[PDB]
Amino acid sequence: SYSVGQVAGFAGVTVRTLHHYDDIGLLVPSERSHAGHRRYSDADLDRLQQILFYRELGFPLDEVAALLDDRAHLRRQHELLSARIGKLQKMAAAVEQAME
Amino acid sequence: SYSVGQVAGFAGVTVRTLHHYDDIGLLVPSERSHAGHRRYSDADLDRLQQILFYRELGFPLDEVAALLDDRAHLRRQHELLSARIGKLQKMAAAVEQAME
DNA sequence: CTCCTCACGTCACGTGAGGTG
DNA sequence: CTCCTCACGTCACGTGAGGTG
Repeated sequence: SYSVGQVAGFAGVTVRTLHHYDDIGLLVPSERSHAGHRRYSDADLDRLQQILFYRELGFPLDEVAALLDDRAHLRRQHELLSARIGKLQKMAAAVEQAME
Repeated sequence: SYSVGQVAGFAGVTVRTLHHYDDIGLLVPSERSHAGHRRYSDADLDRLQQILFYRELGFPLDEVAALLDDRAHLRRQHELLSARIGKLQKMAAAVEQAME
């Protein structure tokens, strides 16, 4: 089980992000301490990677919730990255013609 | 000279975006009609492409203003796209190992 | 030092509210 | 039908405000 600081450090997100996702009901710690400090599990870490993945490809957090709550995500994750790589490649292609 | 509708259609941005960038002082029409309707020039269209470019690579609009107001942007624009293509390629690489 | 909960601020707009030729 | 200016709403948080072991 991991603290907000730990997970902030592992995922590379601010603690506030980890509070927000909790308040939203997108990512909710398994339990909290006798004091009330959050405890994230490995399940929660796996989950956070997925969240952060879809986030980086611009999915709004309502949709990210939906996507994640409907086993081969990997298929669509590959397709999205390929779409996006190709898009930038076309942009970068446009840059190279400008440089000529 | 072009209306907000026209430019909205050319750039593929909402009219509200074109109002916001005006209010911010990021993109300000050359003049307005006897009625007060905005008039964007070709200079303004060129400019909007740059804005929208840096926007897509996640630059906040204050920084986008700064970048654009300091002739070979193309150098840095290529470097950014290459960084980003490589990043996704690494992500997509991680996907392919997951699929094994 | 990191943990907390309120709670108001922010950035990039969205979305009507009511009025113009 | 698109143009307008206020002006309040929104999403994804940021950033103190004051209190805990």
